[PDB]
Amino acid sequence: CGIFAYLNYHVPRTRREILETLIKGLQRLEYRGYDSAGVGFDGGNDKDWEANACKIQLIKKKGKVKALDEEVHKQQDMDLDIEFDVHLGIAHTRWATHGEPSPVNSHPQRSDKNNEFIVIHNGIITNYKDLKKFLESKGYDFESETDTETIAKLVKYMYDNRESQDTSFTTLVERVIQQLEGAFALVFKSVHFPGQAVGTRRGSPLLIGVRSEHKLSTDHIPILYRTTCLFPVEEKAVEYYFASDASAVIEHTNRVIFLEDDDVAAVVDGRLSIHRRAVQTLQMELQQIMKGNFSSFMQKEIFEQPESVVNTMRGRVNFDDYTVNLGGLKDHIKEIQRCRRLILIACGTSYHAGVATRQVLEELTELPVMVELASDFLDRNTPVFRDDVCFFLSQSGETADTLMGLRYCKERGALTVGITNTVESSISRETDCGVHINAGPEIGVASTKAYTSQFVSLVMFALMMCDDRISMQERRKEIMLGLKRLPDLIKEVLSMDDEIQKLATELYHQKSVLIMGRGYHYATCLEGALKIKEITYMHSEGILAGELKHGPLALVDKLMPVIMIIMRDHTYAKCQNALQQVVARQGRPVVICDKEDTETIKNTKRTIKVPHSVDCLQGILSVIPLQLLAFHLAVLRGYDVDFPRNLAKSVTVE
Amino acid sequence: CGIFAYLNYHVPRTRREILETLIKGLQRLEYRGYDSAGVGFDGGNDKDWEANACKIQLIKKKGKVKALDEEVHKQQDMDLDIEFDVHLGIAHTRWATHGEPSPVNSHPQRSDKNNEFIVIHNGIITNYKDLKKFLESKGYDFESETDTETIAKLVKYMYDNRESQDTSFTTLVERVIQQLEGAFALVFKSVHFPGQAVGTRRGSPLLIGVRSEHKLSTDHIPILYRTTCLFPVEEKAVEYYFASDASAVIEHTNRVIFLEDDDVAAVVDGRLSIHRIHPGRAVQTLQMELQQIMKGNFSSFMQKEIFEQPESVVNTMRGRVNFDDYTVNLGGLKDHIKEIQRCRRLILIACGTSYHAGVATRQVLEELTELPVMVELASDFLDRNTPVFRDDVCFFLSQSGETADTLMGLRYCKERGALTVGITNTVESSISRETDCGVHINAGPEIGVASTKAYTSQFVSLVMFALMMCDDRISMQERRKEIMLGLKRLPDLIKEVLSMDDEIQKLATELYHQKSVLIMGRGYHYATCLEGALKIKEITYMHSEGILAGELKHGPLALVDKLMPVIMIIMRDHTYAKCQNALQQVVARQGRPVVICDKEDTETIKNTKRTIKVPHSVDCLQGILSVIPLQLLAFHLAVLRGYDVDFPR
Ligand SMILES: CC(=O)N[C@H]1[C@@H](OP(=O)(O)OP(=O)(O)OC[C@H]2O[C@@H](n3ccc(=O)[nH]c3=O)[C@H](O)[C@@H]2O)O[C@H](CO)[C@@H](O)[C@@H]1O
Ligand SMILES: CC(=O)N[C@H]1[C@@H](OP(=O)(O)OP(=O)(O)OC[C@H]2O[C@@H](n3ccc(=O)[nH]c3=O)[C@H](O)[C@@H]2O)O[C@H](CO)[C@@H](O)[C@@H]1O
Ligand SMILES: O=C[C@H](O)[C@@H](O)[C@H](O)[C@H](O)COP(=O)(O)O
Ligand SMILES: O=C[C@H](O)[C@@H](O)[C@H](O)[C@H](O)COP(=O)(O)O
Ligand SMILES: N[C@@H](CCC(=O)O)C(=O)O
Ligand SMILES: [Mg+2]
Ligand SMILES: [Mg+2]
Repeated sequence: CGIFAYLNYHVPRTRREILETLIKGLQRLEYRGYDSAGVGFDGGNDKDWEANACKIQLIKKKGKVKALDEEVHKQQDMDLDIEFDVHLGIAHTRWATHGEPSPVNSHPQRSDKNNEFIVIHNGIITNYKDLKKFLESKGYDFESETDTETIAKLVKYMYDNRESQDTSFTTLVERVIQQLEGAFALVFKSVHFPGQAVGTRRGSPLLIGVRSEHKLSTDHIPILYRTTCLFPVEEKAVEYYFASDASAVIEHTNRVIFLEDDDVAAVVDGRLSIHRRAVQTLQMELQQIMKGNFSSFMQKEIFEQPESVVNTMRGRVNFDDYTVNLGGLKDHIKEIQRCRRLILIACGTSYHAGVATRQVLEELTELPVMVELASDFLDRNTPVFRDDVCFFLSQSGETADTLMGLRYCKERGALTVGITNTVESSISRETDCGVHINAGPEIGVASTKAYTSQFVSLVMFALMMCDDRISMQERRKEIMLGLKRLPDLIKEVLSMDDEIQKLATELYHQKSVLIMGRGYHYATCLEGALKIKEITYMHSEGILAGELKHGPLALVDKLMPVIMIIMRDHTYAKCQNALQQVVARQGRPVVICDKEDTETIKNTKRTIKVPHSVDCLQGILSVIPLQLLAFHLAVLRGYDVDFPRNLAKSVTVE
Repeated sequence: CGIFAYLNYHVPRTRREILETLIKGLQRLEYRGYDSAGVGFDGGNDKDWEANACKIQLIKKKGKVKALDEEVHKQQDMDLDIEFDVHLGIAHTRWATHGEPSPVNSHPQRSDKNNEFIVIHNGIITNYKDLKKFLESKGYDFESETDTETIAKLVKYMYDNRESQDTSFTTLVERVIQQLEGAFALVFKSVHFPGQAVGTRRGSPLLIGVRSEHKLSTDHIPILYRTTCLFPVEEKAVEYYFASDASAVIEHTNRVIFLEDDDVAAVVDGRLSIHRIHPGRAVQTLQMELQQIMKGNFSSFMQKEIFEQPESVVNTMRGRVNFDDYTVNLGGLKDHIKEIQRCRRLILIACGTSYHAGVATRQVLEELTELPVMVELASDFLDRNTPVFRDDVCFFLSQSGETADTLMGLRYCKERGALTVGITNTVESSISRETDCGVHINAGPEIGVASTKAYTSQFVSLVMFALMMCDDRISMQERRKEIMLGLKRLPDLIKEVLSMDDEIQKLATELYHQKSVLIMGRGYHYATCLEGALKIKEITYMHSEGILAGELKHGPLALVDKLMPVIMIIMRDHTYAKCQNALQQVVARQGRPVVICDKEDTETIKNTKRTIKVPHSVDCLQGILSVIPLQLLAFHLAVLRGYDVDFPR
């Protein structure tokens, strides 16, 4: 899901300029959810804007943001020429994992038929049933099946039972959050508090971006408890930007305030305070969240892996003297080496990054390495000990299951390490240490550069662990020479784009495809099969090549598409046996192999020839063809690679 | 692939009776698969059986034993009524590796056009190229494209170049295997050693059954190097059954000797000795009956081994679970359970369905041992050179006990000093022998192509081990009671699941025309999804895939629409609510799944159209009940589609 709100204070904006900023804010957040959307703003057509704050208008529609943008426009009642000197608009794209993605279930949710209170919510209220029964007994009727509605019906209940005639908007929200359970990131708007916004969170991201041509009073808002607020000094002109993601705010400003749990932020009279701290400068650049010259974000993020790989190693690898220094681990690396086991915990593609680096981690650390799916890790109550080092791989740093695993391991005294791509995420904060893979914002739902950057990051960690072993010095040099050559070799793989598109035209009409690999390329066939599932909707399954003889080989015939990965490492001969078994079953497989593997290239009709690299790095090169293959298969089938069906990016809830 | 030989010594048999025995022996070996078969016996029609030992006849044919049996009873100039007081007949079923299936390539292979030496072989001689060249340079002409023929030619070379006139048959075979490389199970017969048999193995099973109405000289045959042998005491009558599988012996006798690598067993003057280059080979009693390898009233071995799972689960627990005082005792682990309890990690290593048996019990093992439990695919385990340590307990799950990758993982772990434990279903298999200890799951022989009873018997065996590991913990007494009471009720609950066969058949009709099916579960039923999807792959040849329910929203949920068949497993355990979310996620995307749920789950049944309702059991045993409907689904789909469930692919 995604949250965005635009508050202009004495910065005159027409009703058209405000709605465009709300839609433009959702378009930046659409990748977090695109099953429905909605906006909230003041209605009325009075030339005097002050006589319009008492009327709230809601425009919600099922579909992507482009469906809501069309609903906002070509409306016969809303005059888009009214000028608002002060106004508050809220918007929200929704990932509907349950029920229907109808306008009634979209946000903002309202408290009554006159829209006295509207709220946009990211998360789940684990006790909305009790709140619904209670509010229903007090004479409040509901209209939707969402847990968010109990928040709107409750802020009005606190307002309808206020002791004093001038109870601040903050007070009401405080009494609400005290009755809510679970997680939530809320942005309230009420007719009784014109132009005032309240932003609180508890386990859900929420930041406030501020812009103002005038000097700001301070750069470190103090927290209050039941010379204090952030506001322009000499003048009133100021703009605020509530958002659950920094991508929607960077285009307007790079000055944001990262709230924290129970921090109730409020904007009253154009002054921002936080009840119950810093004002940071973001290092993100607008160009990082733009497609540029690519038609989709996924294709850009695939083709920019030569640069993102370099950025992951920038300032961390030194090829002149073959040294590796991860600044985020300097004050912990020595104690990590005294531990006795490594546990890698993640979901989806981030879990595949652990499968892909498990072998080199075992080799260079000589420690047991256990890779776990976070959901299953929690179901089993896996044993964890004080001398365990637990890694948590999360591009977003907010994945619920991975985050719960983190807190599970922390309670048991394990050393927790983060491999994240979001600085102010829950996982990067709550881990004792970690590495920001510095891949850059990932907009495509399917992770591409995050996987390769996680791969490289875990390799760099492995190179630090063995930097004191004489017997492994040459092995480190071999690997670090590969990392030096890796960007150019990735470019060579991307130059085969056309050749991979031709193969896509041979498979797009197929129902299934089996992707087979072993060793360093087990993760490759799992990740390739997952990417094809996600964006092409073909039934692709990754099969460990050594397991074919134990049953799955019965699926192979001349009709079943098969992709095989055969690289020049120590498993080459075993991979040749698997290929021979497939051919014996009349399979006609596409083989991803090494350029110099003349034997495989001679006896196979369709081959994808990637350049040779170090065995523990070849997985980076062998997965990119499957990233591209999934891309071209989706185009041929007429799907949108950026917005696959049935899901969105980052699973921040159950 | 299948070896069988019958040696009657002073037990008169007619040629008809001898041939019927050989054929019946091969009938017990057909289940392994083969492309040809053959028998070797004494030719000639001299009323005196002694003048016929210098003539060996071969009858080999590409096809099935039925065809071979027809060939035997169609030969002219061969009188079947001749009575042999002493005779050695050998038989073979071949799975071709070197050379196409044909009579010349079929076994027994001969040493020359007069059949001075004949041999039957299971395995591959990796250096048959060099051997064939050497023999050809010495004037020996080959006729087949098989590696086996080099063995028959080589034993004659050793005979033609023997130093003394009375060099034993053993000596010749000893000099042959010294020059052989690879894996083999061999049985030799020669006109120069009438009535004598020699058997040897290296990495291939070979055993000898013995029967006699007279007292045998010993039950432990001592070894001899280059009282002393096995034989009836006061009389000569005795029968020997060389075989590569006890299935061909058990109907005649349950007293068998299992050979080991480089043993050379010989029968000379009706007396069995074992030579190498005090230790000896035991004459043990097999707890195996013919009815365990016969279909009976079932139409296939798959159906039999699925529907007899109430009985195999009981056999797995017999003598090991005391429901009177609720204790668990695995005899095979008595002299190791206390050392196992001092180790710090469990590692389960296996392939295929045996691996799923570890996934299915990982959680309860973690719960009751409180130790880390790591479940490894054997092939990947070897590729990574997984770190193993002296205080690791490594388990090796194998129905057959001969799976190469699981066996090589065993030897890898033994090198690292780990304590090794076997969970096997084959006595005297490589994995059971070479592990420090283990448990024979006692499921009975598995004749079907796919693991059915073996999986559920491995499941139960691993649960029993977990119950031993926590038998000293006061805090877990109640949990152990709950589990053991579930093991008590488990056979009847299996019968309850099998009584829903009709409902499973209706589900097979709905999927009859389907090309894919997603099977979704989590927790205790993750393995159920993987195992069910494997059987449907292996038996029905459709693209069934197991998906961890918790991973749906991370990508795979995109496959859900109104056309993709989906089976979901939703039981009443601590993941019930999480499974319900998965169901809502699928339904919301127009998926209409079939649900395997508890018999009493009223909410799920009313909101879902087709539900397979299984009885409720303890959470760590429900995986046995939730997997059987998928076993039956695989069975019925294959039958519907005209496939032979007992035919390997
Ligand atoms: C401020 C910052 O972000 N990084 C600084 C650091 O990068 P540097 O790469 O050294 O530090 P990282 O970005 O990796 O992580 C910053 C801090 O967050 C912690 N952490 C990170 C990820 C995680 O999942 N869990 C976790 O606890 C790290 O332990 C570390 O203490 O030197 C570089 C110099 O050009 C710059 O990038 C920055 O001056
Ligand atoms: C094979 C055998 O004769 N088992 C007898 C044994 O069963 P019991 O249940 O006592 O022991 P098992 O049959 O399971 O195993 C027999 C021996 O082989 C070892 N082993 C087994 C499997 C394995 O994978 N690795 C391994 O090393 C065991 O540690 C044990 O020393 O006593 C029972 C009577 O109480 C008899 O009915 C069984 O016939
Ligand atoms: O292409 C698949 C997606 O990238 C998906 O698998 C994703 O990796 C997880 O749903 C959560 O990943 P993070 O924990 O890294 O956010
Ligand atoms: O239906 C599949 C088979 O049962 C298969 O998966 C089998 O489990 C392994 O190929 C080897 O198993 P064993 O090591 O137990 O013989
Ligand atoms: N390798 C031998 C024997 C194979 C077997 O039956 O196992 C052959 O092909 O004749
Ligand atoms: Mg931190
Ligand atoms: Mg043993």
